[PDB]
Amino acid sequence: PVTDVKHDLDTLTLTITAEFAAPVTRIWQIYADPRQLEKVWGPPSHPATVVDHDLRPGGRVTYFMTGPDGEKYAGYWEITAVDEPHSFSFLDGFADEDFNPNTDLPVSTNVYTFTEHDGGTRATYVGTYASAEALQQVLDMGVIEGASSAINQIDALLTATHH
Repeated sequence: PVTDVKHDLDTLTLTITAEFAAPVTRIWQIYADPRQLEKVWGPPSHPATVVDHDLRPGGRVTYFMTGPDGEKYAGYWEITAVDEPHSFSFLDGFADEDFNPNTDLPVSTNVYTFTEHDGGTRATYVGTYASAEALQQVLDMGVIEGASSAINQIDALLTATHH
């Protein structure tokens, strides 16, 4: 589950921390396998699609998601670094259905880090923004709700027992 959310005003960062009851190698595969990434991003009420996916430096991930209110939006990752299974880094942008930038927002820079924590995994997702205004606008779009949902979906995948 989610264990911390921090908006650092001094660094223009939004950091979400999670703890998962599975090994780092397992969590890595959530992001490395586009069908698993699509799964955790798309619970029944908020469908997602991972369109293109190439988790290697210079690669791209392109996706559709359903926002809190039901609005479809699109986004893309430009992968800048990959260090399996501990970390990957990328630039993220918002886009239209064709994956063309469709807002006045610059990209954010992102580093995901997965480390061993009690035989399980601590995941730290750090997003760095161009300005306070940009970050505020993304917060208002519901970024934290979406990130929390994905984290909870990952939790659900890690156990064979259901509710």
